[PDB]
Amino acid sequence: YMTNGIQAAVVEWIRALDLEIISLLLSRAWPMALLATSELRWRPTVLTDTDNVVRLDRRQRLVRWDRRPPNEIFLDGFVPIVTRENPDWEETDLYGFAKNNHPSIFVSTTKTQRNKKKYVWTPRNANRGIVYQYEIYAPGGVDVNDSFSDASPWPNQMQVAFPGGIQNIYIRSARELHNGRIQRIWINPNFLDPGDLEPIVSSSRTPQVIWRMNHPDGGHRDQ
Repeated sequence: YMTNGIQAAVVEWIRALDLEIISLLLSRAWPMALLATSELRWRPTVLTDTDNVVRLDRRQRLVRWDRRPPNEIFLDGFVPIVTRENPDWEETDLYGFAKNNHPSIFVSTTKTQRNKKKYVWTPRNANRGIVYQYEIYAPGGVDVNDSFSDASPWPNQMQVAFPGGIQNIYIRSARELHNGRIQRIWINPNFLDPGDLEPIVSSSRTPQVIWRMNHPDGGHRDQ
């Protein structure tokens, strides 16, 4: 089937390689028992979404929780922890990433659960300190649950992994939370709109702010 693969990547050496090579890096360390039952399932260009409706990959609403603020994220996109050109096998393994979440070439996102009124998997510390819920509409990436099926280590995470990261043009918005209380909804002016998306989730009380580089209110973070 057809996939946009690593189109969203920000790390240039990952963009440079053929998809077969990146596929090998993701699966080379899988044990034989896993290889027998699992396939590396890149999100297809046309996929089945969480409400069982068929949509383009770029219309599946993904979410990433991150403590880095808009002045970093809308500037750089999501850059993975490991960017170096010759990473260890532990840093490229999808199965170990899904299992352990150790430093890697991947940026994690979670699927909006449209069957449960747009619920998203939420990390336990999301209501502590300054946390951003970034909204993502990206091409490609790897579907973790589809790849591992019953062997998926934490299927509740509804995880889509992006080896080499996610470009800023695929991040639409961000909800800024201060100890779980929303402060601002950030709008990314450089978002490449695929069309037919639902409006950004909004209340009349919360201010919507269009981001710019070095926004005076756009660097709030933990320290």
